[PDB]
Amino acid sequence: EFQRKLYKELVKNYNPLERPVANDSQPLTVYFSLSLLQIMDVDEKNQVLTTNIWLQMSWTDHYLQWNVSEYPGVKTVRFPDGQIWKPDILLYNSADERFDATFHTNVLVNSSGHCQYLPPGIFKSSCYIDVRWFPFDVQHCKLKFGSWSYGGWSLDLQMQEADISGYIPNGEWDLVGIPGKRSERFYECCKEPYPDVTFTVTMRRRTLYYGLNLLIPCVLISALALLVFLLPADSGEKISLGITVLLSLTVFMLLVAEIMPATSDSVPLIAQYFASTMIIVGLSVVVTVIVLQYHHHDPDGGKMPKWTRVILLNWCAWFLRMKPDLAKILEEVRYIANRFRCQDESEAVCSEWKFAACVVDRLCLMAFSVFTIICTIGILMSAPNFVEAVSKDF
Amino acid sequence: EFQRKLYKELVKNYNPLERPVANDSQPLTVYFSLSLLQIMDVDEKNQVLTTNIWLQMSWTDHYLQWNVSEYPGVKTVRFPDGQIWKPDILLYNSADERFDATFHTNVLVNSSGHCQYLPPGIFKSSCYIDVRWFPFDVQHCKLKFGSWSYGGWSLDLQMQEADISGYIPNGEWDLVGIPGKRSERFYECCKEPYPDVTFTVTMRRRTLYYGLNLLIPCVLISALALLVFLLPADSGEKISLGITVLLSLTVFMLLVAEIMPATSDSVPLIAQYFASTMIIVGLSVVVTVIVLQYHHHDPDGGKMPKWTRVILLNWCAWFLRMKPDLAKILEEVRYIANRFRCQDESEAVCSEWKFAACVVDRLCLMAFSVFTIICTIGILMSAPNFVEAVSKDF
Amino acid sequence: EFQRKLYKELVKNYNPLERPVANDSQPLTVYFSLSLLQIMDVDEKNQVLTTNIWLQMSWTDHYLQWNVSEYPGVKTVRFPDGQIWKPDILLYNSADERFDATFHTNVLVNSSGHCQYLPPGIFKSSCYIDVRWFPFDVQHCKLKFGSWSYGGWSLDLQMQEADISGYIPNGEWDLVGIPGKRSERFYECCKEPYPDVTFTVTMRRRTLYYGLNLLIPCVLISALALLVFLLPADSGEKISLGITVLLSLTVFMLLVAEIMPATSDSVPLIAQYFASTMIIVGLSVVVTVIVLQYHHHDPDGGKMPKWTRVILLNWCAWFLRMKPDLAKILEEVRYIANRFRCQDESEAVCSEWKFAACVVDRLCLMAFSVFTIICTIGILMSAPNFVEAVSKDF
Amino acid sequence: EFQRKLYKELVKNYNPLERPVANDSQPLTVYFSLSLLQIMDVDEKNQVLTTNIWLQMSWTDHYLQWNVSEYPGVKTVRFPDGQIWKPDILLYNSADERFDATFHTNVLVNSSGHCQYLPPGIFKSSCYIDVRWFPFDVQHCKLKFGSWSYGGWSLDLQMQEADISGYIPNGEWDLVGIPGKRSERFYECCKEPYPDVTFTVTMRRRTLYYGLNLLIPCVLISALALLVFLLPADSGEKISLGITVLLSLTVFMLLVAEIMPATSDSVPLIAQYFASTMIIVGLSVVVTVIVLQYHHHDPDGGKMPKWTRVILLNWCAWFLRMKPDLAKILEEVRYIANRFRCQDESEAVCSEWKFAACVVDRLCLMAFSVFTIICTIGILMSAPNFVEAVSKDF
Amino acid sequence: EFQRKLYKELVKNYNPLERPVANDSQPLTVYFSLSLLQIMDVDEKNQVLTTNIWLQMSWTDHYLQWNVSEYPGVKTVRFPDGQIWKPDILLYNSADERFDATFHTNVLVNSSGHCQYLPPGIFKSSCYIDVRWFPFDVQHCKLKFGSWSYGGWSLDLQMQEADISGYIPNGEWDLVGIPGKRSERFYECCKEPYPDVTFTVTMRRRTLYYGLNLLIPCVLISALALLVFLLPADSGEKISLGITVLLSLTVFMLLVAEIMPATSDSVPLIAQYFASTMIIVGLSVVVTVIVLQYHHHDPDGGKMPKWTRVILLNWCAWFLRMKPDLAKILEEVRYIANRFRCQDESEAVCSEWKFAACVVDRLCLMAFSVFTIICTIGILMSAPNFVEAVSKDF
Ligand SMILES: NS(=O)(=O)c1ccc2c(c1)[C@H]1C=CC[C@H]1[C@@H](c1ccc(Br)cc1)N2
Ligand SMILES: [Ca+2]
Ligand SMILES: [Ca+2]
Repeated sequence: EFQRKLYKELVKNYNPLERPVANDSQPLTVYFSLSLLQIMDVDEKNQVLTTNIWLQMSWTDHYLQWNVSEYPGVKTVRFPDGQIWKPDILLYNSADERFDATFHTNVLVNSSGHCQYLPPGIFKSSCYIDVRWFPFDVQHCKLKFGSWSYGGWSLDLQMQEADISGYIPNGEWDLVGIPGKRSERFYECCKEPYPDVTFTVTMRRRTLYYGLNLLIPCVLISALALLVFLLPADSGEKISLGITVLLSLTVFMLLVAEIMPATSDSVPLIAQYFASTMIIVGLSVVVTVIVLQYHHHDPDGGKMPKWTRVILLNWCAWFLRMKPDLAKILEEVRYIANRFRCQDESEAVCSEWKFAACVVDRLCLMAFSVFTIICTIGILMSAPNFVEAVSKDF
Repeated sequence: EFQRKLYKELVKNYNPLERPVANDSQPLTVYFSLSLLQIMDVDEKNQVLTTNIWLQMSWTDHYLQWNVSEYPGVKTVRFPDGQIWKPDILLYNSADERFDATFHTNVLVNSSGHCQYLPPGIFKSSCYIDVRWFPFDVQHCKLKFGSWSYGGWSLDLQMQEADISGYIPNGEWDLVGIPGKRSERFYECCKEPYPDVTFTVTMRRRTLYYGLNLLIPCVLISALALLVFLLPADSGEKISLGITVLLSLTVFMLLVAEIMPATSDSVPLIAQYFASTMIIVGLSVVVTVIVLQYHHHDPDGGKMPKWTRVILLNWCAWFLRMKPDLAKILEEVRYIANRFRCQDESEAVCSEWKFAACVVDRLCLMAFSVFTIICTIGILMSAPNFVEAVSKDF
Repeated sequence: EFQRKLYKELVKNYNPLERPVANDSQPLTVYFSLSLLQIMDVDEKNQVLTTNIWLQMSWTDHYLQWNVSEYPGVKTVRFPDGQIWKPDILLYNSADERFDATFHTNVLVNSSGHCQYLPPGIFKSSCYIDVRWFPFDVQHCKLKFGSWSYGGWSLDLQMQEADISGYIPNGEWDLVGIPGKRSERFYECCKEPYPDVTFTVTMRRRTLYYGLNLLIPCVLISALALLVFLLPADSGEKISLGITVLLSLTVFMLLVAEIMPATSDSVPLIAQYFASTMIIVGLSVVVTVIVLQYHHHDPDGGKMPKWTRVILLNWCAWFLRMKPDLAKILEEVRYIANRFRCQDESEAVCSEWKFAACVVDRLCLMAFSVFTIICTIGILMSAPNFVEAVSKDF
Repeated sequence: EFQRKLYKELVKNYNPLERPVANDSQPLTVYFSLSLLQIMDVDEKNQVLTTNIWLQMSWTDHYLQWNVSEYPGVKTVRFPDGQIWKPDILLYNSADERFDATFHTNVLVNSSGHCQYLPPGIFKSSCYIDVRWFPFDVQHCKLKFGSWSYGGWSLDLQMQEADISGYIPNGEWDLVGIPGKRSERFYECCKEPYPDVTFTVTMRRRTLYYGLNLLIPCVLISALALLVFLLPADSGEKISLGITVLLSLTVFMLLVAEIMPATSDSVPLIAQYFASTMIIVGLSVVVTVIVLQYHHHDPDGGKMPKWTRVILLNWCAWFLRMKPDLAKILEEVRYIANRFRCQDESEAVCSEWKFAACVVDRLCLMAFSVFTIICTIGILMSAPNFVEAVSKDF
Repeated sequence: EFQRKLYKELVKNYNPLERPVANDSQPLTVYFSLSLLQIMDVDEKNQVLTTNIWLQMSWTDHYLQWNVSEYPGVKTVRFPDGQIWKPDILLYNSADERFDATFHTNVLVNSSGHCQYLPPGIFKSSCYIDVRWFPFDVQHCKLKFGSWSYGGWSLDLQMQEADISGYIPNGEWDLVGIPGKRSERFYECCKEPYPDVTFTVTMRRRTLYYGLNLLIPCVLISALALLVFLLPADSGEKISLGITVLLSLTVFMLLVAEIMPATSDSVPLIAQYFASTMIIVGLSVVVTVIVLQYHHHDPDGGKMPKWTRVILLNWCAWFLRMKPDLAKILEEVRYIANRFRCQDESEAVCSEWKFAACVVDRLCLMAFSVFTIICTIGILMSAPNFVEAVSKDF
């Protein structure tokens, strides 16, 4: 009875094109906020943030007022899209192919004319994703909202603190906060200023998954490259191991290229770490070729230089704690014995070249072990958020 | 005749904006339920559940009533979207880019004013997918439904048990149940409580496919890594086999990373199993380098330590059940025979180092076989649903 | 003139909400059929069938009738969506994100009131895809159509044989038939039965492409694994070949996993075939390790057991048709000659162990060749449609 | 003034449901054509053609006529969708999920009632893509247009030559032509014929990119397989090279499978070329195993058959232009010299087996070089468009 | 009060179909411009540019004028889509499946009748992407805008300089400029000219990411191929290293094929660079086979040709700075000594062939190092933008 009479009365002469102010010279105050339900996806490669959000817009409609004593039991009415005036607030940095992603719900109006409007949506927003410290990164994504066609002389947009009480945590991103800021900017289109409300989502990447799939495996595979310096040269498998480990490390290189955006702003931390590991494994292969040159050195070729025999066989080795008929028969027997003596001298020269290969192999093991530790620790601990990451995620 | 007259009469003054209650102070009772037709997809990486569902909403429209004696043969009428008042029930945790995925069908009304509305849809809902026990996991996905703009003072939302009579089984997921719960929550937006109806789909993953593509292949490939400890050192192929098996096991590592969500909540069971298998294969390569160091040990270098010759060549070996002219001619002939004697001593020292490599190789085979069995069985049987999985799926 | 007058007359008091029957107590007869133009896609992994179809719905509108003598030259009229009553027939097992995929075209009405309505669409339907016999599989996909809101008391849905006269063959699927069945089911929603018309598309997979990309390559690569048993042990490349062939066969394993649905209903035929080939190649590697143990057997170690020397060197080999100063000088010369004699005995023992490796290698070649043929032929010919496939596709 | 009066007058009693003919018995003539702007994509795997096209439809509206002298300055008017009668022309073989992809623009009408309507769109059409001669293929894709609900008794559809003056060339496809054909077909739905206009896009694939990424790399990698026949057997790397080259050639095999449709109509040219190259590389590995059997042949085993020593060591080799105390001391010295003589005989038998391996290796190099050239040239030049391709693209 | 009266007055007799000119014979002037907010994506493979743009259209509506003194405080009004006449300006080279991607916002009108309309959108436009100099490329993408149905006699389209003041830089593309050009073209459809406004986005690719993921890794891996010429032949690992490096370089080849469009207009710079590196690595493998032929040369076979012993062992080597009872006993002892002498001659011939392999190996190292440097530097510096790229990006 009374609900049916109130709806009929309220729409008499109501024009949804009219900004509902009693005084046309005064701007209308609109309070804007949001509730963050969930961070659905962070697309680093496309530089897009997907969120599940409830916008909250409240204002006063001067015309949608009634005396509740004359309509007993009718405290609120509801209006769908296009039947009541609404603010045209949009996300400026929308990345959605439709631009506007809001699902239009009802406007709730109470007897004094206060209007609530809480449309939900899955919002896709353009966000600069800084991968300088990936995977120990903190991202600051901005959601910029404003009335598209109403400047500050017509619509006084005010801000209210974002709601996070219903937020559902993402397994990958720790929410730090969503502070808001209300600004008033001039655009070359228009002489009137246009206020906006910008919410910045400060989120922190949880690093367990990337430690498991990116960091740890690289550490262990680099460790196996160091085994080349232990494999005896006579196994004939030194090169196989080294080059095979290097060719497997490109799998992680190509993995990183697929996830990171193709930007030139900085070299990502993970890229530095992987590039430095692969360069150390590449240099180990170079060193292995030199070690094989000494082990297979032709005895009848050159002679161990003086500097080789002192630097390696003396200094480095110490430091490493390594350390008539009867006359014819005589002529033939003496030839056979001298041939053996000559072979003994040649094999003693070969043994000296093989010792040099072992020493260089032993010196390189230690040197390359030190380079790996320093590079690994130095690169990883340069990240401002590394200590916090290991504390919370491991 | 009568159908045409009833439709004309029913819409006289009908306002689709009006909640159809006789008494405006009383809330309207709405019964909500669903029929689950099919679980279409579970996206673990995006944390989304796709379902084919028929929502069921029933209420009473006070105005859509008629005397069937005055309209003989007209027991029901039908109204499309926007011509009859409807409840604005939505899925709160929708992940669909349009948010609302319901296909709007007719409302069926009978002569006493009871309204049925059974809109179908393909629903995408945000679901926390716990991969702690993957692939022996049980997921609990929630579908939360509620009126968006009508609080409990206007719309009394009641629940009815979900229908599963037309459910078509998914080859990958066994449906355990879909219990519902009716709650009444307060939101900071509004002083009025808002009831919701939450259906939790309890589903169990069928594990045959993952046993075939993930578990079994890992077991067999780990088994082939143990063959290194049987390959004679003189084949010159020990390292090739080991490192090749390790480099193939990253294929499964990268396979798992592609399917699992990048979350830091827990280390998945499958990750533990694969990480522990690869670490055992990596340690086997380390042990192989030590075995090759003993087999290729230079006889003129150090001497088998005392502890090496007792621990290995005695204890472990037992346990493993392994076990003037004529004078010149004399001088030259004696040199040739002593050179042979010296070679015999050196090769007997080399044979002793080769036996040590064999023993260490034999001890490591047994030890690594035991580590594989224990790790494999221990990790797999820690899953609460492992026994049930093998009973039903294998 | 007359076309303009007929349209004006026909819509006078026409209500598109009214089921167009003269007698409101009688159900309306609707004839339903379809024309299958093309099978666009079969998504085995998502279990979805995409088709290009023209629905055909015909009924009688009691009100859309006229005397053609009073409107000379006007034999038919046309009405778009929402201006004429239409049946609300939907595909029940739609997999489309919009659910309803029909493109709404005109309804054609002739002077006696017979209405034709032939809306086209690209339909996505949920279909159980049985991969038990893949790639020699026959699929039966169901298209279930019915009025959503009109039960059998209001709408008498009848079936007509599907049209295939304009069907364009798919290169991958041979159409067997599209029989239809008209049923009448009860639903817990409603006390009234709801008739449906189900068209089952029986399609047969053409197997040339999969024979070329899956079967043939597996056969040939398995054949190359058998070459290990021919490679002399002294080449030092037996393990490289075997393990390399095994590591390449996982490419096909991972290929199959990507195309097949992750279901636990059955082990696909192709999975059996590939799993059995890889297991045979894996066992060949195991056998190769045993062959290398005999070839590299230390002569001073154990002695060929009695059972080894009879089973292999005798039986299997036959079957395989394999088959004072002068005294000191004497003491030194005799030592040199006895050392040679001892070496000859040791190398004759080594030659006997190498012959055993060759025999075991020759016995294993034949045995593994037989296992490959039996497994390959036995698995492939277990498929009920294998004979037909080779007849028609190869 | 006059524009405002003309629009008001023109819509008085205008019914957009009415086919705008003065005489209702006569069909309306509609001229149909298109402008091809760009070939956007050819999806061979999904068998879909995407084009950017401007449809052109012109007819006469009997009612939209005016005297320009009474409306000075008003030569044309414009009407949007749904306000003026339009032809319902659709693409029959649309592959778009929405079916109709036309963006509805204005209809332009001039004072004599001639109507122009030029709606643009991105059209996706089902096209049989014949991959028999890929990548030297010429495709003929059909765009079939017709009125959906107006047969030839109501709508006389006529054709006009397609416009290509604004066509932008695709880097991958050379446009040969777009001839049109106007037909009149009967459908089982309807006793009336329905005319259609079919435009066939004849396009030719430009082959530089595929020559660079598919053909050339296969040629060079096959060439490297022939190097096995030059590698000395004593390098111990013959098998590594051959099997490694074969395992890399599956990369191109799997590349081709990903781009080609999974059809059984024919074996694509590129598949023949790659399959024949891999089979030649596979046979080279088989031949390498036989060459290693001769090189490692045990001297104490069988004896070079008579046919082996003539066919290879004589004929093929020529063609290839290859080519008391003192008595005891005597007994021991004579044993040492006879042992050397026996070793010399055995190594001379081994040298003869090694020469056979070299000859077979040299004969196989030439034979396999000839098979590669013949197969490569023979397969590639069987394509009717190969000569034109190399002329225009290389 | 006054806002409500103005809206009611303004729509009295307003026809949105009417071009709002006072004089129907005169064309309406429309000013068109845009603001470029962000370059979202450049799809080289699909040849599509995605941008976030605000179109700016301004004109004068003769009818939407009022005296502000009679409506105090009402300086502007707003109208949504379909209520006010608007220009139908579209992007001609749209690649969006919907064609028109504009999100329709309000039109702002002030008291003198000046209309502003600034609709935003995510625009996808077809763009020829020239990959001749990739990754040192500069792209010129065109955005062509024009009224679809209003020719130059009705709509006088004028241009204004594009706004870039709010442009947000892309990490991958440096914006050079967005100049505009206003043209007037004739189309075969129509005798009237149709003006357009074309904005050309000149953008430059930032090359740090591609230098890191494409160029640098290729340089280093090619460098490791040169190590083969240092590995002693007796290591038995020369072929493994070379062929393994070649088989890894196809990873980058296949990477490039995936990103580049499949066009035949030119061979991309990156393709030249990678193809030339792989050909040099392939030739190194060929040279390695020749080096192994000399190292393993049978001493009893042919004799080092005269030209081989001078060109290599003399010239190249210098340049490279390489450098009764007693009678029987005599007969047997002399046989043993002559056999040793003969072996010494054979091994001295073998040492001469091994020296030739070393020299050829040393000459090839230098030659191949020079080819790598020349090819690398020559190809990279042929790009007109290479110098600028290294200056700004590295
Ligand atoms: N995708 S691409 O950048 O155009 C590209 C990159 C590298 C590359 C090609 C294409 C092919 C085109 C010509 C050589 C051929 C290939 C190759 C294969 C084997 C050997 Br041995 C040598 C060279 N090298
Ligand atoms: Ca799943
Ligand atoms: Ca193509």
